[PDB]
Amino acid sequence: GGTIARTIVLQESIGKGRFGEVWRGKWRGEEVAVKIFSSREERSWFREAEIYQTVMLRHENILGFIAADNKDNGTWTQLWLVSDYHEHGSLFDYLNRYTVTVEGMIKLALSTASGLAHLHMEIVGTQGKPAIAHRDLKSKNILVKKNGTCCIADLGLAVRHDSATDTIDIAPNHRVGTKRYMAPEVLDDSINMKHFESFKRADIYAMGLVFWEIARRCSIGGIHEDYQLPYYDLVPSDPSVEEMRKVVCEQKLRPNIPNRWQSCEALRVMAKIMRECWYANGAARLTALRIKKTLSQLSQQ
Repeated sequence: GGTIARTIVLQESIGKGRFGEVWRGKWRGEEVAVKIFSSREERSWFREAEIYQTVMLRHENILGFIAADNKDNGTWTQLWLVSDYHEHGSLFDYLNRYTVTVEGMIKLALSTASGLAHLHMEIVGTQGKPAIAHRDLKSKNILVKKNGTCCIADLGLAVRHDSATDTIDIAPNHRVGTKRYMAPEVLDDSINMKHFESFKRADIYAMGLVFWEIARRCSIGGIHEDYQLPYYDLVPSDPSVEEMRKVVCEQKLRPNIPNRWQSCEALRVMAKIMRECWYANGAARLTALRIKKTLSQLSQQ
């Protein structure tokens, strides 16, 4: 018989995924995360297995994929995705629980930007890696490791690019992703979905929102902001595309940058990155590589 799912024992329910159910399992005595899909969710499971098996994808700031497998319990078939387990869970959970130091904030932001720069970068060669855009970047889709660094997860909605032809591996549907984090051009449907660079630029807007969530939690002299999602002050908890479009596209609002962020160099650098991710024109936004470079210089200094 098989040698992956057969040997894993589910221990604790972690929660529901966009598709499937997430569990903490034990494999060869180690904790692993297991996402289980039903037979009717095969397309979602297969596509996420396909993205995670991309050549040369592995990176310290991308969730470590172990295997895809099937498990027949005697009544129905389960479709499994097994990955590394991170006890802290999501960056969203971590930021709700804790405040971070200046060093802590920089570690979280630089590791997120390093993972995004790796996802976005094409690596040439026989064992080359295509450029990939996430399409659903948010604090609930980033995990925090024991060492206080992040890894990007939930790659199931990603798209991959073939650079020689400037084509995308799937026929992308409009407005996939979490509405709160959708870029202005995604919200108003002006995005050119035949242009792969458009998807990278939309991910940068969302990373800007995540950086704002982290910076609120940076405590200096015991001073910090409470945890909030971006746009908590302007839209309902589960907002519609129309609610988001009216705020982001028509009123042209972005999350507020508190005055106290001007009194600290690390917070000034973070606030400037946010503004340069939030431009309505995707072509004016910073690239993930440029952000990684700015933050590497900040972690050093």
